[PDB]
Amino acid sequence: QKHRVAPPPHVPGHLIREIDAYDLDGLEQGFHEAWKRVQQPDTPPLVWTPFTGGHWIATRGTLIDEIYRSPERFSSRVIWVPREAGEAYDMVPTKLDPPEHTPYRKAIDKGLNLAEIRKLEDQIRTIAVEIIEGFADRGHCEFGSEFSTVFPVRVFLALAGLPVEDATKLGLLANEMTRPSGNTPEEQGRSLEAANKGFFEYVAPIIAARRGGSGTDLITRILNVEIDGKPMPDDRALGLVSLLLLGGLDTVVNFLGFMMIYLSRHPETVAEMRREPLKLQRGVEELFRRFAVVSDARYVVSDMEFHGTMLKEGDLILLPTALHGLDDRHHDDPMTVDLSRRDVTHSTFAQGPHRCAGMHLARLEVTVMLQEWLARIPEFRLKDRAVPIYHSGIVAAVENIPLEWEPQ
Ligand code: HEM
Repeated sequence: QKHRVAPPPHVPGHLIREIDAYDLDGLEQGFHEAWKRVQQPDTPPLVWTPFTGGHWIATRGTLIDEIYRSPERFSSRVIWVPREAGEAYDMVPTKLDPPEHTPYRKAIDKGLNLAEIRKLEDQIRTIAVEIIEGFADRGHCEFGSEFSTVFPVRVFLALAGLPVEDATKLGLLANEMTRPSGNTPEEQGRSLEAANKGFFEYVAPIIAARRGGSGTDLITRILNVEIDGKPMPDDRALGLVSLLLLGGLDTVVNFLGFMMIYLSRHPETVAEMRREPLKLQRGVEELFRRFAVVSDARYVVSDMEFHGTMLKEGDLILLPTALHGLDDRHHDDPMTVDLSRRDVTHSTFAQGPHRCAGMHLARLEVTVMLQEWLARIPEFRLKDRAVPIYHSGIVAAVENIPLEWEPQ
């Protein structure tokens, strides 16, 4: 049964659209496909849904890009739907606007900048090879269980200096953060609250132990960057370390599944990447355009008109990131991966001051992944009549990806 909220007075009937971000109409065909159904040729730039507590949805890439780049009009005070979850959310620096955001982002950047992450290339590659060699000769694997959920998790826990055995409990907290359980705004609010507290509990002893440590992992590197000449307060550290873990695990895992489902159904494009290693390297950004995973929000700072639409202070606008990279007004044949596409403009990493601080790590993990996969498993397909299973929310997920090949 579907929970509806009545539209506020300022939302006119003709902008109402019944869209459930947590269970999209047509989701069984795919996350990307289901979002694309929302973006019809004449659909308004901003539509309002009575589901998930009532919120706007931006339906075109340029509104998405514009909103992300404008913190003074669209604040990060709430970035989750429903509002209750968004209000419970406590991660740093995603909850913050400039200028409070900016020293925390600087601290993160000491650990995650491109020069730093380039150093991690070989560790990443060793992890990739080891996993892949575990099944390359077998001629089949379940990609999700045996690769996508393993690789990025192992990479990050190693980088963060954390025991691999923590993967499960962290994954479950991640799921309740990004796809909270509940069929009502309040239930979802409560699921998020609980997962968030879970992350704070996990993270406090590491913070306590690693302050002034030690200690060369990602966590101690970032934690020990000063904020206005003194140590990071506890409240901020908990949100910051939790966000590192949340971004480090869930996103890449799921990106990988979407990407690999497409590749297994497109041998010609796999073969291009094989024949031309530079097409692969340069084509990774095209994959990020094509397999966005985040759909998150902003808070309308003041009453305003925006793209011909009346907005009220406190309105939430969901930004389905897939609707930028896949916008047919931004890219011709947007559903096709074209490794040679010159314009790959997307918001898979968002825009503005919050543009993904992990983007260099994400790009490197995917490029190493493809290089070592293709080196050992040059050809592959999705099992005959297999049906991947799809989940939507703030971060998209997929499951059940049986690949098959002829061992080389
Ligand atoms: C598939 C890969 C990834 C995607 C699609 C992705 C997406 C995003 C998006 C859309 C944001 C902006 C959220 C907002 O402000 O509304 C973000 C922020 C962030 N991401 Fe990523 N992310 C990915 C991988 C990573 C990784 C591996 C890390 C490493 C820990 C990471 C760390 C962060 C952090 C710390 C922020 C906060 C940035 C800030 O507030 O200044 N992300 N990410």
